[PDB]
Amino acid sequence: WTNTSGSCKGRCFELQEVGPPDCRCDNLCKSYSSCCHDFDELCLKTARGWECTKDRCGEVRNEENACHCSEDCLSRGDCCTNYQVVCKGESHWVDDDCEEIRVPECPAGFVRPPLIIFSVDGFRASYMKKGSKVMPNIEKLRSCGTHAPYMRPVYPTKTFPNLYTLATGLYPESHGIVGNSMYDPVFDATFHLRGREKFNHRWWGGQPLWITATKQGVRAGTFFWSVSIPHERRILTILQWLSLPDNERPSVYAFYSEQPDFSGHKYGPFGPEMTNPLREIDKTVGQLMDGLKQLKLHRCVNVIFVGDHGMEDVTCDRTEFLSNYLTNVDDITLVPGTLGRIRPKIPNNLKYDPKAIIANLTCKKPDQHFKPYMKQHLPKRLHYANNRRIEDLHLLVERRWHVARKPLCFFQGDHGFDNKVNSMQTVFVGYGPTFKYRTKVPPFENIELYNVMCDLLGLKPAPNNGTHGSLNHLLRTNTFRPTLPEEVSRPNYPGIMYLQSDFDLGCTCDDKRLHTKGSTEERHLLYGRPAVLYRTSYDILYHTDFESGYSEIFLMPLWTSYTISKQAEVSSIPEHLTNCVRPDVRVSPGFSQNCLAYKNDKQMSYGFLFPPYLSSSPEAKYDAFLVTNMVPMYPAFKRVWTYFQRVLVKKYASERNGVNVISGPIFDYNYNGLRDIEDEIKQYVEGSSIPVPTHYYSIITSCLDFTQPADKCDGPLSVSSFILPHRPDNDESCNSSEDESKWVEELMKMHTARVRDIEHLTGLDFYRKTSRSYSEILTLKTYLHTYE
Ligand SMILES: *[C@@H]1O[C@H](CO)[C@@H](O[C@@H]2O[C@H](CO)[C@@H](O[C@@H]3O[C@H](CO[C@H]4O[C@H](CO)[C@@H](O)[C@H](O[C@H]5O[C@H](CO)[C@@H](O)[C@H](O)[C@@H]5O[C@H]5O[C@H](CO)[C@@H](O)[C@H](O)[C@@H]5O)[C@@H]4O)[C@@H](O)[C@H](O)[C@@H]3O)[C@H](O)[C@H]2NC(C)=O)[C@H](O)[C@H]1NC(C)=O
Ligand SMILES: CCCCCCCC/C=C/CCCCCCCC(=O)OC[C@@H](O)COP(=O)(O)O
Ligand SMILES: *[C@@H]1O[C@H](CO)[C@@H](O[C@@H]2O[C@H](CO)[C@@H](O)[C@H](O)[C@H]2NC(C)=O)[C@H](O)[C@H]1NC(C)=O
Ligand SMILES: *[C@@H]1O[C@H](CO)[C@@H](O[C@@H]2O[C@H](CO)[C@@H](O)[C@H](O)[C@H]2NC(C)=O)[C@H](O)[C@H]1NC(C)=O
Ligand SMILES: [Ca+2]
Ligand SMILES: [K+]
Ligand code: NA
Ligand SMILES: [Zn+2]
Ligand SMILES: [Zn+2]
Repeated sequence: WTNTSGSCKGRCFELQEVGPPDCRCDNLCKSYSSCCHDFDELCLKTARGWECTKDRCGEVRNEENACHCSEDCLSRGDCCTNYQVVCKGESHWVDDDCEEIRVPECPAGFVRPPLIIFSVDGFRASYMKKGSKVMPNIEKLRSCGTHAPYMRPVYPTKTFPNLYTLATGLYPESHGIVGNSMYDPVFDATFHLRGREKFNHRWWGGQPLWITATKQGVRAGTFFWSVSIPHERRILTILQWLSLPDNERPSVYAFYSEQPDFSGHKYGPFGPEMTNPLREIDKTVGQLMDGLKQLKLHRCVNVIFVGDHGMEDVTCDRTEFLSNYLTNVDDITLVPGTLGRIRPKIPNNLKYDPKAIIANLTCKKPDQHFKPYMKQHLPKRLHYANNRRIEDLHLLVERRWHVARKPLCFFQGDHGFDNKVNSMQTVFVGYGPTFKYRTKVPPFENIELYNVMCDLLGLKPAPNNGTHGSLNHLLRTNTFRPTLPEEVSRPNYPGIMYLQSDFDLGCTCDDKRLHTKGSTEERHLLYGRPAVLYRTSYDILYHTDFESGYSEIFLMPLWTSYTISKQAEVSSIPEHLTNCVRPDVRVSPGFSQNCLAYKNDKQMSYGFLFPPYLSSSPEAKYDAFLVTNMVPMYPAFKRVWTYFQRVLVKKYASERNGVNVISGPIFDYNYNGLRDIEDEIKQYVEGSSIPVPTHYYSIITSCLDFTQPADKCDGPLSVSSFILPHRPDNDESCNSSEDESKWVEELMKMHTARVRDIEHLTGLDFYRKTSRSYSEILTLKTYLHTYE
């Protein structure tokens, strides 16, 4: 119980913690219904609006006004933001020329540049193109500070998961806010964007920026605003807090606007109606900057202007209905719209038949505008599986479409789609002493920002999913010096130690300083050997055409590395070598796979990491058939892999002036995005202990300067990578009955990945020996080739 009888006298938007029975006056009291009786009265004044007029200058201070234009207002810290322009002949901030801020220029008492995070909801990256004609203040921030062309949100591309990701540096599967709405089967409770349950702390994982700041003795302003508090008041409040005594003043502030999201939904992203809300946001930004200038803080504070996600054209006419596919949709609950999550209407309902449901949802219409996935099969780049609040059955919906349960309009826009979709990209601008001046940076992911905000505030970040240092290039100072992880397992270099006669593996090959190092490593291992960051036992193996790190535990390479010149020739597998597998005298029969298992497993076949198709000579091709180059592959997967090995790698070489390729297996049976330990592997080749990868990766590197060959690159690198799911069928690809040239690349693009993703999944550390800085390499590793 809270005693509302109290008063907010001299307490408006106080920063101190106040719990029952005491009544509150902070920006979240209305939301808790615990405001003092005179909160609305004393704290939400509205009299006379938000701007000084000439006729108010040098007025007698009336405490009833929303803001003041009286001569004392500056000391009290509650002038209207335009007071000086209207009353003291100053200029708006926007009208001032841009000037580089080389060091913070802060008033007496300021020890560090405050950080103000200005978040806008549903601000599509492309809105920035509207420029100073529509958004002059924002355009000044963008052009004079540091900007990316866009920032990638997390999936699903909705507000709650993204704002909390910004605050924590975590994927939703880790922070727990996996949707605007979600059901937790252990709580047996439902979280809704609107409603009381969301206020319970049990839902919120990780450690958000305000807690991190607080725990390290840095004071945070509010990161929540009651919907009823108008934007102009949020701005006046932040400015008031910045005018506080040195011993009360916060170091970090957040502003939030629900626009242009609301108008985007109503009118669509390209609607002429979008101009007004964009003008209004820019006006708010100008109030903030005018206010800061008034406080002599405009060259002191760091400002981040940042969106949570974009906005797409979506209308009523583009809705798929599950009732068209399924006989009884009244028995399921669907989280609908721009994504789908399906569970039984009755929790744990035993009659729920997910295999039959998925069957009926799989490639049933030629133009089907969604695709069902068991969550473990979703592209790994989405990182959207390892949480109990994520339903097993998911629908990835096509951009511009909705999925609904059944047919039983006022919107032209929505968002929530796959986070690589162009329309979902959002905005990032940093402006202030700590950011660079007039600098553009490549697009990056919102998970990276928490580390940077910690850097900007002198905080040590809690464990998170950013890669600390990957965004050092945004900053003039306060960069984070990263440190190369130490290798845990050194390799063995096995020489010959066995004779063909030592092997009883069931392999047959109907035909018949070798494997010494130089110069294999300098040709095929361009950026150093991957460091193995876990305890295990493996061998380096050299070959004319490729090098590998062969695991004696998992009985196949952890990685296989090779270079293909632009000029390289593709060759066939000779008829007599079709089924050729050869034992490897370098590796004990006890640490080898046996072809008997393959011969005997009627569902599992095999493939090779280095493709015989790319052998340098008929002689060298024989290396490609070694048992130590072989991996277990379903025939379905082989359709994809052979096309990749025989057509695509060469195509990449030709297009990129040669490529270096590192390929290998990934084991993630528990779908947590991390290297499986032995205990967690659940499938082996029939009758054997050969483990079956859940995915196969390839990392393809070349010279950013394409005029230089990949093997002779003097500068920055270009990288594209994939994590392909290892599945017994191609049900994912609706056109897979056709020739591979019609569907394989489409599948690969969907499963594009960052090198960093592969690192988490393999426990390997790449690019350790290059001519680039460690920070540049971290940037390279977070890169995602999106194909948009
Ligand atoms: C993205 O970055 C994050 C953060 O580093 C990584 O997530 C971490 O993974 C490690 C290794 O698996 C886990 O370590 C285990 O920790 C548990 C105990 O963990 C408890 O205490 C910690 C510290 O206070 C707390 O963070 C944990 O919070 C989890 O559980 C909460 C309560 O249920 C929940 O509110 C919160 O959202 C979070 O849930 C998530 O993680 C759990 C697994 O712990 C998972 O089941 C759930 O679905 C969510 O994904 C928890 O109270 C020990 O018992 C183990 O021995 C081991 O030390 C960390 O717990 C985990 N941290 C967080 C915050 O998620 C990701 O791996 C990384 N992803 C990628 C792809 O790199
Ligand atoms: C480190 C911080 C970076 C993030 C800063 C976050 C500031 C968050 C909050 C500020 C003020 C209080 C309210 C915050 C949540 C507002 C949620 C909401 O208003 O969503 C409305 C709507 O759009 C929801 O649906 P979608 O947009 O369709 O997903
Ligand atoms: C709820 O709030 C009011 C205001 O503080 C409390 O009323 C005061 O109670 C004290 C103690 O009896 C009186 O001496 C004061 O004169 C009261 N203040 C005013 C201005 O009315 C009330 O006690 C609180 N309710 C509780 C404590 O349960
Ligand atoms: C999957 O779709 C089929 C239709 O292709 C549904 O089949 C119907 O099933 C009911 C009883 O289950 C029969 O009376 C109808 O004759 C079937 N329709 C047709 C056109 O054959 C099936 O029910 C669907 N399964 C699920 C789980 O929704
Ligand atoms: Ca795992
Ligand atoms: K077989
Ligand atoms: Na198919
Ligand atoms: Zn939003
Ligand atoms: Zn929205």
